[PDB]
Amino acid sequence: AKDAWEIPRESLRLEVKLGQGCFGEVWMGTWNGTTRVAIKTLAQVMKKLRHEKLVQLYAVVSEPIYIVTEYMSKGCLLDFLKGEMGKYLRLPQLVDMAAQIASGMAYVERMNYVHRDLRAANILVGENLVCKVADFPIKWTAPEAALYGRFTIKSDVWSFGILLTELTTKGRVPYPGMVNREVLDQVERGYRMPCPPECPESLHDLMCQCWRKDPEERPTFEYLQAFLEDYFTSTEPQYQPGENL
Ligand SMILES: */C(=C\C(=O)Nc1ccc2ncnc(Nc3cccc(Br)c3)c2c1)CN(C)C
Repeated sequence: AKDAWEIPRESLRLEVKLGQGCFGEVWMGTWNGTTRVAIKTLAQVMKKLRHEKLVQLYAVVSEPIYIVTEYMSKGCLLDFLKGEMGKYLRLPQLVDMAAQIASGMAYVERMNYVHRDLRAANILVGENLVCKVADFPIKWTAPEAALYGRFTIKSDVWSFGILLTELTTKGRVPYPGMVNREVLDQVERGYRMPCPPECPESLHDLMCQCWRKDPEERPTFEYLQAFLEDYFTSTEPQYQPGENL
């Protein structure tokens, strides 16, 4: 027995793939004739969480199950960072993107939820470089969580630390040249990725706070949000552009 989020699949006109997908595809489409949407083919969580910086549920169906959402016209952030449009992104654009993800996650945090898979592949980009957390392999995963399954908001904070290296390197894979075993052994031994090229020390220190061994010493998303929003006045007021950041 359905709820009010439910729709008939007859209301959905699928168009383009985006797309597959381990558990299933992602399509661009139309809903009720007027409305451009995205449709994940093969949500309970997505019903209860409503925020500006989180991908917005529109509707759901049932086999074949559809999840219908607000459409993000610029695609996933990984691909945006890797692609044509940025080679020209600089630190102020990338820190503001960071601020927005932090804002969505400060919300997740306030609501006592956990994401579990926070990384640039799971951030979606829309018009005006708006970024939204979507879609609630260990290079992004906090040690206590990759090993003992201890997933909390503080393991999300760690992941956000890694997303920050994706931002500053235009979407390069973390721990370059290291296989998941070598990452896991080295991180346990207290290794952390070094300060990326041109990346200010104050931003890399922030990364290091997110990668504290002890989950409870990692900052909150609320602090992250506030630090990143205020960055260019309070932290780096003498920032000058460089070759890449
Ligand atoms: C980039 C992958 C990608 O996800 N493309 C993509 C573009 C636009 C878009 N808009 C809205 N929603 C999604 N995903 C979605 C649909 C339904 C439920 C959820 Br939760 C999320 C969407 C996806 C390719 N790269 C390899 C990651």
